Amino acid sequence: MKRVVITGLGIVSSIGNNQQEVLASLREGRSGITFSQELKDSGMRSHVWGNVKLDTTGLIDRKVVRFMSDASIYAFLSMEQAIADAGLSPEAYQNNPRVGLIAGSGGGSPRFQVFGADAMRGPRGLKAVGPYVVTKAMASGVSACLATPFKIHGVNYSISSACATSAHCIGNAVEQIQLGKQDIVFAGGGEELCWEMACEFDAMGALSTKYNDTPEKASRTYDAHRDGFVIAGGGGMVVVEELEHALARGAHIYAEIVGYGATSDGADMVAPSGEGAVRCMKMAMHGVDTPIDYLNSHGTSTPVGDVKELAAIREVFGDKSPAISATAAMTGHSLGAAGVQEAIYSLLMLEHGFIAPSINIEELDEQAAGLNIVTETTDRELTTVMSNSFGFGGTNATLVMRKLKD
Amino acid sequence: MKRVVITGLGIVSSIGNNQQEVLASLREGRSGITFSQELKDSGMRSHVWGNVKLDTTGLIDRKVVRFMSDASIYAFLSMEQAIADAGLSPEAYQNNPRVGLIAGSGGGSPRFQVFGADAMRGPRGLKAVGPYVVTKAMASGVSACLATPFKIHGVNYSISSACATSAHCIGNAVEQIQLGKQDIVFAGGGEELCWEMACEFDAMGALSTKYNDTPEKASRTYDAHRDGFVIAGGGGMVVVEELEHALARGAHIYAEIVGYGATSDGADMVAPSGEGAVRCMKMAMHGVDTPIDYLNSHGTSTPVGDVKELAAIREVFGDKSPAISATAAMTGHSLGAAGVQEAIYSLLMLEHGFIAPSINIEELDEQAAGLNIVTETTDRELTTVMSNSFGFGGTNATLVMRKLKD
Ligand SMILES: [N+]
Ligand SMILES: [N+]
Ligand SMILES: [N+]
Ligand SMILES: [N+]
Repeated sequence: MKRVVITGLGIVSSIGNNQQEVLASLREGRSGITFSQELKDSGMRSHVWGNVKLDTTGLIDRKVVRFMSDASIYAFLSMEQAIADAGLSPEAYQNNPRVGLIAGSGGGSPRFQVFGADAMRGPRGLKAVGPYVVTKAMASGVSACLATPFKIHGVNYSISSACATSAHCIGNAVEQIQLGKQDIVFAGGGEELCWEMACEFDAMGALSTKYNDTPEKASRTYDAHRDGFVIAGGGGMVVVEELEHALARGAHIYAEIVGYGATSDGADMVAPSGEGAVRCMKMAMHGVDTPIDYLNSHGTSTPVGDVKELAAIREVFGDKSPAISATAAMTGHSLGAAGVQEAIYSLLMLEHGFIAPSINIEELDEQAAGLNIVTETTDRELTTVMSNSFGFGGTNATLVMRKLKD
Repeated sequence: MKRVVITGLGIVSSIGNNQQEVLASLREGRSGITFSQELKDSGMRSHVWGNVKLDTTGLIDRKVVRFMSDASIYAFLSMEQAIADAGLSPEAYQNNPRVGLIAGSGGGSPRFQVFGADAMRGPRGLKAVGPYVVTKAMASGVSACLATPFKIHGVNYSISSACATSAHCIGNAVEQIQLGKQDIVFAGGGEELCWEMACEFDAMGALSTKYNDTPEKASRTYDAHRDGFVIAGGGGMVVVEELEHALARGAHIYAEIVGYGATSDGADMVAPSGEGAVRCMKMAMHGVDTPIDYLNSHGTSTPVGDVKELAAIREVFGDKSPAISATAAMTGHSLGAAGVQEAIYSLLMLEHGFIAPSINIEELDEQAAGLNIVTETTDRELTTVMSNSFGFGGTNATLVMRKLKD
């Protein structure tokens, strides 16, 4: 079938408002986690988050941003970055049936959903709600709010799969190109950061709560003292393009997507079975004649999750396990945006030949023994990288990206 | 070039809790719209809805339903029906990497998102929120809550595209089969019915508000006095299966999915451009050399939307316009669940050889002149049918289904 490559990327995360800032943070093992007064004031036990340090005010046209929630804003900014980074101009991607958009969020916008209900319950009712809540709270807000202003004419929808959301978006974009339906598909997602949504995760005890005094140490994937993930927000977008089309326009190709796995655990609702992850990684590795040099694990810094994935990794690679690092230890877990952001971190590592450190590992978990977990920025000529994304509902996504040629 | 067919269906809608009840309602032109005290008490102007007339209490295992919102409950029930209808035993679809599930909702669960925020702000805080809000509120709730209990091992995620949601789910399922990645994919969706979400639509003036005294006459697609859609809830699921696989096990085949269109308007956020719909239908008709005998329009009973779609239909078919009826006049518009429910209504019309009436047209809109809008149940041997689904954000989906031979 058609070969697919990534020709542009854009990102707004807790560790950088663009790929340059993100690159700098990854190289330095810099944490994007900070103390959140908002989370504390809400009554939560987790008082830390990976927030986007960016004043979005005036960055998007008033008539466009009025329909957007933060997830959409983050994705929109990421898309603007990816478009420029891909070297694409309106005449090329706008009003083009061959150019699509597949991007979503894990929870749409709890903030505006609550805003709507709060306003409605007030004395002004519908007048207080306003006519822009649907597009903001809508589960497809991210795709709707981007496809419209960017004049996308091809595929247009969101894929939702919790923590695997943007990973499946990328995989689905790849499929659209392999099916010969699209030449370019902007894929990714965004996730707002708010107590409205964060309290739901805290309520199930999934968030870190023992390190509120030392925010940068809260997310500690593989550390024996980890106690939950640190919620994060942000966006990411990559330009997925058919190989010949990219070469024809002399695009800059970060890597080719040579593998995409999407499986289901069909077991536990909020806990990984590991079995699903094994099949997912194997599916993404099928046909890949090159070994995985680096693996950006899901590793959100959870007691059971972290180890379950490592067990799956050991089962897939055996004694030939690749270098592993969980960027979440630095960035936190951006839920729906995690897939594309982590795919981007992996692409930056592949592009700049280095492995980002898995920080805050003061005491490696006993179940992370015979594995190569990189805890220090290491320069290395990577060729093939893998990124795993596992969300609630036992949904798994794995992407394998490899350098093209020369 | 794998061929894809529908071998089972399940539905929970305002006009029936199974395909038999729905069949009867369709043939009788029975309205599923009722007065809603809940909507009225919330302060809304629209006091009518297409509610699911069923008490789901006890229909789902306690340990399973605890993670579900109404959208998931409706989809789950629909899936049970679809599995039984397809004659699939547990050992035939469970723990099978070749069996997937793609189902979503338009807004996840505004009710539980609001519940979480409300509980969190109360005297109990996190204790009142509970550990089940995430799976209920997340956008992928429908796929997550079904893939897990049904032991799905293949693809598992939700497609979100507002009112086109479940249509894109079906189309994506078709693609998975065409890609040879799955043999069977359960596709569909669900949508809860609540003021929390409904008030958002009312706040933008999208809902009918002039017929609260006569609920069954509120939804009146193509009527000159239509004033907005009537919100509805419910679920639907279809068993999308590779042709050879279905034939091998002697499954009952409703129809082959011979066309699937998915496009984007790249124009207005809450209004259809018509141009996108034209491309969507044309895309779904590629290679389909049989005429469309019946077209189930999106037709939600909105002033602009109703005629915008009719114009697109005229552009696509010209002087060969098919018989048209908007089932939404009877059922109301179930947002994310509309795609699959309407595909199911179309499949029932195809299976039973009749065209459901487009009711409540007391005065046909002047822009509908020269069209074959069916206003009375008509027995007819249909062979190829088309169903359109358009959502906010300019997202379009079209499905074309055709009866297989003998
Ligand atoms: N992650
Ligand atoms: N990852
Ligand atoms: N509809
Ligand atoms: N439809």
